[PDB]
Amino acid sequence: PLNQQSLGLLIKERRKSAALTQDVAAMLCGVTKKTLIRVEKGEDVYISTVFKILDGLGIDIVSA
Amino acid sequence: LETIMASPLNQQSLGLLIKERRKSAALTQDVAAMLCGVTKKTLIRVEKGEDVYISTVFKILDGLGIDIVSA
Repeated sequence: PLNQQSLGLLIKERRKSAALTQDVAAMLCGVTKKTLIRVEKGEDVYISTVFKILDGLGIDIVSA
Repeated sequence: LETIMASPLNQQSLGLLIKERRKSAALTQDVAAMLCGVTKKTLIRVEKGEDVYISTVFKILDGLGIDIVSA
């Protein structure tokens, strides 16, 4: 089960697996690089931002 | 709810998931909010799919025993 930190790590791993820099990923997800960095580090942001990033990187989350 | 869980979550269906889980546990919004350590207003916002900080959502998911995972 995900928490705020492991969600960030998931996003980071998915981004790296897709061979995307933070700049390109940020551009693709429609957020600033700073914001993506915040999210990957597990720092607090609005849920909408997280969904923008999950959507942009093609990461699906579901109920266990 | 069986449609929600059968798909990847978005901001709205997450709220609906929370709502249905709360209802299945026979909890009012007041009691659930108390259990999750948030105000009723905040829980209502989350159930309606309105924007809040992710930490709040995790507080609510934890309090209601809802686990989310990567698909």
